[PDB]
Amino acid sequence: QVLMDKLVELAHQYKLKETIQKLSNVLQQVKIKDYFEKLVGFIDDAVK
Repeated sequence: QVLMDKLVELAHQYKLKETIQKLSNVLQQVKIKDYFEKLVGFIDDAVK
């Protein structure tokens, strides 16, 4: 019981959820639509 409780406390000390959330927040701020437009332009150039 003590082992499990201390493991739970240690895991919650790091708070992996906060790190994942921060990474997700930064991920959205990149200009993704520019990349999508560039891909569309490449395929359009190929078709043309």
